[PDB]
Amino acid sequence: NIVLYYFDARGKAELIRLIFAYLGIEYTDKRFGVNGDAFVEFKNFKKEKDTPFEQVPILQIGDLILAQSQAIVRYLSKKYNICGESELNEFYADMIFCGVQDIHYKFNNTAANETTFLNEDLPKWSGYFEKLLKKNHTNNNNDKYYFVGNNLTYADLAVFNLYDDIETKYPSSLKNFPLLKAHNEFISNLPNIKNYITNRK
Amino acid sequence: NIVLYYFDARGKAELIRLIFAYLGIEYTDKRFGVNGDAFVEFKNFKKEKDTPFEQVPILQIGDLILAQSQAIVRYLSKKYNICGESELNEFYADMIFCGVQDIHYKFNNTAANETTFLNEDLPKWSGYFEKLLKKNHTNNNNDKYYFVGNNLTYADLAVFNLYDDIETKYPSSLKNFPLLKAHNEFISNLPNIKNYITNRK
Amino acid sequence: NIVLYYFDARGKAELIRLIFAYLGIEYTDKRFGVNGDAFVEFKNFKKEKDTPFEQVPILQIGDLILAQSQAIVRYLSKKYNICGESELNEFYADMIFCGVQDIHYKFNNTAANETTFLNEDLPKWSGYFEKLLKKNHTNNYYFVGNNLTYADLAVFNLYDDIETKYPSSLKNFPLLKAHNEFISNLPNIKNYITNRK
Amino acid sequence: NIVLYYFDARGKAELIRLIFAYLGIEYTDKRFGVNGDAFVEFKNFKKEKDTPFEQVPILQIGDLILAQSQAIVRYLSKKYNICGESELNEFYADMIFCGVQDIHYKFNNTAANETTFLNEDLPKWSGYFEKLLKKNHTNNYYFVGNNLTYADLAVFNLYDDIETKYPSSLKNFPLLKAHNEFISNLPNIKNYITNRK
Ligand SMILES: N[C@@H](CCC(=O)N[C@@H](CSSC[C@H](NC(=O)CC[C@H](N)C(=O)O)C(=O)NCC(=O)O)C(=O)NCC(=O)O)C(=O)O
Ligand SMILES: N[C@@H](CCC(=O)N[C@@H](CSSC[C@H](NC(=O)CC[C@H](N)C(=O)O)C(=O)NCC(=O)O)C(=O)NCC(=O)O)C(=O)O
Ligand SMILES: N[C@@H](CCC(=O)N[C@@H](CSSC[C@H](NC(=O)CC[C@H](N)C(=O)O)C(=O)NCC(=O)O)C(=O)NCC(=O)O)C(=O)O
Ligand SMILES: N[C@@H](CCC(=O)N[C@@H](CSSC[C@H](NC(=O)CC[C@H](N)C(=O)O)C(=O)NCC(=O)O)C(=O)NCC(=O)O)C(=O)O
Repeated sequence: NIVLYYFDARGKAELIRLIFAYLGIEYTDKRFGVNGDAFVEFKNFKKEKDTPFEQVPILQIGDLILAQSQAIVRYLSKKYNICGESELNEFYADMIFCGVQDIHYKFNNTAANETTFLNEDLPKWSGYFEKLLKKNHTNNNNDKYYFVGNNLTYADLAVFNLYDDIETKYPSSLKNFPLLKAHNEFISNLPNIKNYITNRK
Repeated sequence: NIVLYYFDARGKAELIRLIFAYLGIEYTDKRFGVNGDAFVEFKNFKKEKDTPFEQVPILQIGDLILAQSQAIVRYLSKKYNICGESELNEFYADMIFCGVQDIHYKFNNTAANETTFLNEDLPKWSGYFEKLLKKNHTNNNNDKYYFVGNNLTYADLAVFNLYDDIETKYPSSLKNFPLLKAHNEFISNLPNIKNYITNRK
Repeated sequence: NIVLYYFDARGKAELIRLIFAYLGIEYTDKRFGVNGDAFVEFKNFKKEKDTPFEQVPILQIGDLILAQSQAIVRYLSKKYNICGESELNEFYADMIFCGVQDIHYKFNNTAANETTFLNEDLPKWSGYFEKLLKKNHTNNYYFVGNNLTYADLAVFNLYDDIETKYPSSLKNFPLLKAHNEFISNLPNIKNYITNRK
Repeated sequence: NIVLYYFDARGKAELIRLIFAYLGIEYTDKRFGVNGDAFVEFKNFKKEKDTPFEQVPILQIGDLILAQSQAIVRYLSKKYNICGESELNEFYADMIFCGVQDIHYKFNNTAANETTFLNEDLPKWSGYFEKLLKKNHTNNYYFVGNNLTYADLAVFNLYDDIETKYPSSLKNFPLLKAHNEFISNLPNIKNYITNRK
């Protein structure tokens, strides 16, 4: 019953694919442009499906059409208990995801200006996450890194996906941030996540 | 106990100011640069307050420091019952807010390219909201326009603030969208919102 | 007879108005939305005037329509001898103006009081122009050769634009501040600036 | 002896490589990160070579360092007579290249298969260049005068870049498609293209 529609790219779909992998949820991963014309296939999709904003990702669960990648993430995270276990932890997971969006946007919008990115913004943002993880030190041992409380949240997956994307371009980016480094390794090594990354294009 | 910190601008704070107005919540509206050097005042702020990402808005409630405008909105909307009354309506309010962010971003990032904005993106996005409101037609009379369910949500305020900002620059923007037009008028005329807009710089 | 058409703003028209000031050329400064707005006026403009890209600035000289601010700037500079007096200096003038468009764009899109702009981009680009000025002498203050180029008026416009938002931006850049002062006091530009709104 | 330094990409180097092809000038095409990467190499470059803005492309001729792609393009075009043979044609060539940078930027930042780009910007700008071509004759295919300018090679580069992502972009623009074909078949460019990766 579940179909995720996106272009043939990680981008705005990949966090949702990571959540379904973590959760072991079966779905069809529909990708426009894998073979044919992405724009033609997308245009033909918009004809057949009622989308609210003529954008993807779209997640269809039975007859229910959901749009807006962040809103899908939040909905799924709430339904499947990866959103934090207190009103404050839920807020913190959301705050951290929102910060991931700021720096992921900068990464995505270059990086033609890469020295400023490489020397100023990326280190600075990395330090912000390093400090957030330090604050949660505190639930551990064991091991257990999480951004928020004592259990995985979508904020863990989002920060993983951010630095997974960054490391593809800039391999040494986590050398100066050992907590953030340990976090990324911890997440990448979760059975369902490791499995998914192995299978992935 | 509540202080909102931002620059002397509407921008990323204004939806939070609209929510506190709607809710009748007392707070201090702290604005950097009202008199002095905004950057100096902001730099001095970051020295005195522990911010997660060295950005504003920051909302301080007692000793609790909250960052990330969307996350603050969502937290406040949940605590004060303006987030929708079903798991699906909560998702829809979030989806609509996320769409508002897409078009508000386009508006904010010009609009040096204004004919494409004016003739393509803005009408198209306006039509998306017009259609969402049509879908909710349906809870009414009475009157009651809402995007989501039978009661106000932050999505109503966000869409109001989006078109309030747009109308300042482009007064006739809602002429072809009468539902969206009726919605904006309905929100602007809510006692606490009308009051706030009257008082506003 | 010469008409410059733009919106009511400095923007992509300002350097052209500065060259007209410097050279003491008389022209009509048509600004949309006085008047106003804007808009509408601009949509009427496009129906009346045959622009190549439906953009402004437009510089009309008699019947002749010129578009593209940087092309307009180059054309005026070559005609009125503020483009360098060697092939190499004409290139350096050009190169320098292309550098200006680089940080000017960052300044225009760095909103607002972005720390990275103030602590990384702005200091770095300021260092570039300081270094370029240093290379051509502590004054012989000219970026290129030993007379004014449109590159001087471009760097002046840049830091003037910046300064309005970030006072004391030229503090750690002695040749650059001195260049900025030199240019602002040339009588024609001094006058243009006092009378500008 | 001539070395063009850039990253391993078309980007802001491509039009320069196209002019070198067209004029049959021999040069070394140094691309960072073959090799590789990237990076590192580029940080080493900047320590070794005295660049004015710590950016590439850099074109070195003997000892002489040239930066800023558009300044490099103009300088080559003026030296090798592909910049127009009148003051007005030199301006139109320039104006047209400035128009190219406008939609090229939109194409480069419109990610990806943006509908507004395909239904609004691209058709509109294509209309502009069609109109410009029409104005200069159905071939006399040249944007400016009656010989090749760097403006022809700029419009060729643009639509070539586009075409790789959006096949059939030139369908409703007969002079523009014919111009694109004319240019792609000039022997020097035909050859450059087959051998390009
Ligand atoms: N990280 C990815 C790349 C980024 C990416 O996903 N790019 C997209 C386009 S933007 S993704 C497409 C875009 N969607 C949105 O922008 C959705 C915005 C909303 N706020 C949300 O988060 O859901 C959209 O639908 N726009 C349609 C329109 O505007 O007409 C793509 O098509 N890549 C494939 C390729 O190039 O082959 C990767 O490295 O693989
Ligand atoms: N709509 C507003 C204008 C937009 C605006 O708010 N601009 C801000 C700057 S961006 S707002 C300042 C920015 N914050 C953010 O970008 C927060 C991003 C996060 N994703 C969130 O949503 O909270 C920030 O803190 N950055 C600091 C840094 O980067 O160093 C401003 O300073 N205006 C006042 C003026 O010009 O006088 C208006 O019309 O009045
Ligand atoms: N930085 C300036 C502001 C920038 C500015 O000039 N803003 C313009 C918008 S872009 S200026 C208008 C724009 N032109 C261009 O973008 C010209 C680009 C070309 N490549 C060139 O360089 O000439 C244009 O014609 N648009 C095409 C379209 O609308 O379809 C404006 O209207 N300002 C007043 C206001 O806010 O009301 C300042 O300090 O005031
Ligand atoms: N559209 C192209 C890609 C664009 C491109 O060339 N990308 C570059 C980045 S910008 S090219 C590198 C950039 N130069 C510039 O931005 C030069 C701007 C100047 N105004 C001019 O025009 O010359 C620069 O030097 N940067 C300054 C810094 O890093 O600090 C690159 O490295 N690509 C390969 C890759 O992805 O690895 C394509 O089709 O391949």
